[PDB]
Parts: sequence; C-alpha cells; structure tokens
Amino acid sequence: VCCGYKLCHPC
Repeated sequence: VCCGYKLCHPC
C-alpha cells in the first residue's frame, strides 16, 4: 500500500 490502497494521492 501507499496512501489508502496502492495509490500515491497526497494525504
């Protein structure tokens, strides 16, 4: 995982 699932959207 990145943010949430495997997605690098900035958190």
